[PDB]
Amino acid sequence: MVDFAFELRKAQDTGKIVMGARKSIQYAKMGGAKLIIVARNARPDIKEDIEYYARLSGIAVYEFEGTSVELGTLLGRPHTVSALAVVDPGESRILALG
Repeated sequence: MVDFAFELRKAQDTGKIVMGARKSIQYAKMGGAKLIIVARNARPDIKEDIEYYARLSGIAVYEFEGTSVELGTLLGRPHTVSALAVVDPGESRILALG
């Protein structure tokens, strides 16, 4: 089974990810992400924008079952992260979550 925490870190380290609602929304809008991940407690209008732009392009959206605090911590950051976009999965299996 896909280990979310392991594969997400592996994507971050071997691939290319962009972090935050602004950049996630932008990459969804441009059709440049392969997966968008949103924290459970991402602001409603942010989730709804991400879901919309992703739906326009056929990009998978995955809802992480933890808070923006936990998601930030998983990504090595001492701050919240509400959303991220996987641009290049690297050597990871992260896109299987779609």
